Amino acid sequence: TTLQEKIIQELGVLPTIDPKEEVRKSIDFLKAYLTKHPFLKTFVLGISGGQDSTLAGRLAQLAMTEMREETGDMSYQFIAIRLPYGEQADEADAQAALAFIQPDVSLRVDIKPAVDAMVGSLENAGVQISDFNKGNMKARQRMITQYAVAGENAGAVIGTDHAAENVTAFFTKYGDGGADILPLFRLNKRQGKALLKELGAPEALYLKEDDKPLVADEVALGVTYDAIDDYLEGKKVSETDQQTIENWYKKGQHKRHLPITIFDDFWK
Amino acid sequence: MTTLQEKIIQELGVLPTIDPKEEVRKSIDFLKAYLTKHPFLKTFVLGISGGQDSTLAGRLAQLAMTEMREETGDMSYQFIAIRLPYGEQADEADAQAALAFIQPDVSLRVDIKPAVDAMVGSLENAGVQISDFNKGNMKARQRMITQYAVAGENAGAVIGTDHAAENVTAFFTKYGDGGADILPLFRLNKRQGKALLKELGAPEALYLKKPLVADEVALGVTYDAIDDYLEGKKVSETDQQTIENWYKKGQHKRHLPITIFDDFWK
Ligand SMILES: NC(=O)c1ccc[n+]([C@@H]2O[C@H](COP(=O)([O-])OP(=O)(O)OC[C@H]3O[C@@H](n4cnc5c(N)ncnc54)[C@H](O)[C@@H]3O)[C@@H](O)[C@H]2O)c1
Ligand SMILES: NC(=O)c1ccc[n+]([C@@H]2O[C@H](COP(=O)([O-])OP(=O)(O)OC[C@H]3O[C@@H](n4cnc5c(N)ncnc54)[C@H](O)[C@@H]3O)[C@@H](O)[C@H]2O)c1
Repeated sequence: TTLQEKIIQELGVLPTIDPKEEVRKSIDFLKAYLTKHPFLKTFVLGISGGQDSTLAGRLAQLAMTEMREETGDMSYQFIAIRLPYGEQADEADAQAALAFIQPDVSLRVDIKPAVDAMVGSLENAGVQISDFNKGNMKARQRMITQYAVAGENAGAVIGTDHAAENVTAFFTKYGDGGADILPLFRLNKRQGKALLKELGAPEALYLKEDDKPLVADEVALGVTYDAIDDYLEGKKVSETDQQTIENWYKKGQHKRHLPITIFDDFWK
Repeated sequence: MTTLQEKIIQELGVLPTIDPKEEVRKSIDFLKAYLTKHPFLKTFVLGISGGQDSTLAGRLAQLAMTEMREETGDMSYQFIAIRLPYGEQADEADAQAALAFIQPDVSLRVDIKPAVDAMVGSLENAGVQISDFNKGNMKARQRMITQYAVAGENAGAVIGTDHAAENVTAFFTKYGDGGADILPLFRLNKRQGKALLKELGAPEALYLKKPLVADEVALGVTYDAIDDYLEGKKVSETDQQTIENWYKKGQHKRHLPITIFDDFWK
């Protein structure tokens, strides 16, 4: 077996899916977890306006709607949290997703006071935080907010990690990677778009002739989501793009595992 | 068929008897071997509170960095210790005695209370009251953010203090003090942690000490019973039930976020 075949097996990506069936697989998986853990009543997720948190939010809300209808228990709710950095941050994209999700609870918590206070307390010790590190600080502060809300409403924190993000470890360790359950895990980027299309999401929520332009995530990675998805579907990509993808994989192995103990061997 | 006690001991890798001198080497060599395999890592980062776990983990990381410098001649290999108090009223005497024994390369002090209080204010601003217990987990996560911020600036890895006696009961905050990069103490119980601290020449005020300890009061079971359990001995039916109940409740803390492919929760 090759590294590509192994990575595909590890992430459980299928070269082709049934988007209608995958939506049911995602929802039934969520519902099955609630039933086995009666102490869990709510689902919490930060809604950023992006494809991932929109799809994971809709699947979470659809799960809770079925739960409270099957069980009659009205405690089953999904809580959406808008987590802007600052008070003049554009939230048009976020509430466009909110209109599609239709969450039972819609909250807004500004993370700028906490992040700025933590940055200041760090500068008080000679630690100046770079621009990119501050981004990781924002993702971890958003992790704290979602877990603070779940810690009050007997909830579980939904995670937006999927296959295309996991190969590249394109997430903040214990930031957006810090969550309780992963409804999107197994799907690549374009497969996530297919599920959003299956759920009747307005086309402006996953998209935005000549070549398609690049998004911020692809500029950082040096490889497009189409190559990443082709790779995870078992298709042959260029030697250059394959090297980029597998380099990100080995680079982010520590994010794909629990904290490293003396018994681990994956890193050697 | 194998007991749950045997599975847990195998899973956590506890030994009924250890060699404290050898176990000191096994942790130091493990930390150095990871740095050697990852030349982009140059520092270790750990919050120092004064307790047994962070003191033993801090000394082991500091010792490993000293050997790293002497073997390679690269002076950038440093251990960074951060005092992470909540406010000013918090007593510093116990954390100070830990730093006197560790003698770190870099000693920082970051107060998490401004960030934590701002988080609470923004949450209460949205109608979310925060209880004292939920606020406790928020402090452990804010401390995690501080440590990873320092590590993100210094090409560092965050040292974790989780051990066997803490993993059975899952007595840590998910992505709080449980969020770390490398666990030098994983396999040791609570008393084995004391034994290594003795081997390392730590003063007895750091690990020796009927009075009530806060951990055992919340856990409903003593550390001596947890350590007897992890050493393969037989414990009372009451204590065995208490421990195994914590183990099943904290299974989600011992695994990555749940995917559709997992079955341990079923
Ligand atoms: N140029 C960019 O666009 C850019 C820059 C920085 C970060 N990001 C994004 O932030 C997120 C994470 O980036 P990040 O990795 O820089 O921050 P991160 O906090 O998620 O990961 C780095 C941390 O993990 C630990 N670590 C690093 N190497 C380790 C190793 N071999 N073993 C064990 N622990 C190790 C360290 O504690 C380090 O601080 C991603 O989504 C990334 O796309 C993007
Ligand atoms: N009386 C006390 O002394 C006391 C009380 C509470 C907490 N604590 C301390 O805080 C530490 C953390 O414990 P905690 O549970 O209160 O906070 P925690 O954040 O570590 O665990 C609770 C969170 O984990 C998630 N979760 C809970 N059950 C889950 C499940 N079955 N599946 C998936 N996710 C689940 C939820 O997001 C929940 O909000 C404790 O170990 C203890 O050290 C002490």
